[PDB]
Amino acid sequence: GAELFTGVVPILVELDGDVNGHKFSVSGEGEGDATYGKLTLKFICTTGKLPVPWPTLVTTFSYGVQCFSRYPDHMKAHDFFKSAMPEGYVQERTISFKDDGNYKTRAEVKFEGDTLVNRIALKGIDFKEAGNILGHKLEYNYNSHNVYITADKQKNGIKANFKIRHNIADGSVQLADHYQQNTPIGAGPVLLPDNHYLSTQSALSKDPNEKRDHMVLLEFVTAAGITHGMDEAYALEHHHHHH
Ligand SMILES: [Ca+2]
Ligand SMILES: [Ca+2]
Ligand SMILES: [Ca+2]
Ligand SMILES: [Ca+2]
Ligand SMILES: [Ca+2]
Ligand SMILES: [Cu+2]
Repeated sequence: GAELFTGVVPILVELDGDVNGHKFSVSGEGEGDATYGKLTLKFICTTGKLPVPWPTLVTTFSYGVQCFSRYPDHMKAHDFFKSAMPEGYVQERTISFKDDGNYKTRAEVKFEGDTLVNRIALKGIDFKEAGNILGHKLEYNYNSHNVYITADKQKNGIKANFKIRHNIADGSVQLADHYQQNTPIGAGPVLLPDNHYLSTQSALSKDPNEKRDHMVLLEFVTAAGITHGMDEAYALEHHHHHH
């Protein structure tokens, strides 16, 4: 499945959401370049004004297509996400906003022809109408995060739990605790990984010529946490080691 990702792959993202009865839809288009761990995506709220802050949806849309992560060669044996392709994987999360509501997301990530599709349903409940989310108190920016991946042998898939921190307008932070589970759609074999993490950097921007409510996302994702043999083979002073 890795061979499906050596070039630039078109991406489509479709989301329907209901957060405290505020219904919305988003369509995204992008390009994924796993050779460089690189994603470029543009999301448009097709229903009008998005009723939650754009940053709160980044992981759902993208930490949404982790098949575009760069797994270094020495780690490619641990790449569940590409191994599940083209048939795809289910990705489910609960995202719990501290002192506020939660999103539950269910997505299917798979190829449709040459295009990698992420189809999502999102349900949000227990939000405070004047809290950081429904009150639009989150800054339009995004921090770097590590996503630790573990095998879920029972389900022939993977799991992850990680904390996203969203900068708030008053200078504080809104924690969004993520629990994630992924399971393969195909009946074919998949790679079950050793423990490792995805180091993810995300930059949000806008096209000044776009009048609709939208977000541009530029993201780089690299698998890490397992040290290549090179360091000991060549005595390279940059890894953790002892004398
Ligand atoms: Ca392009
Ligand atoms: Ca092992
Ligand atoms: Ca040394
Ligand atoms: Ca070293
Ligand atoms: Ca040590
Ligand atoms: Cu670590």
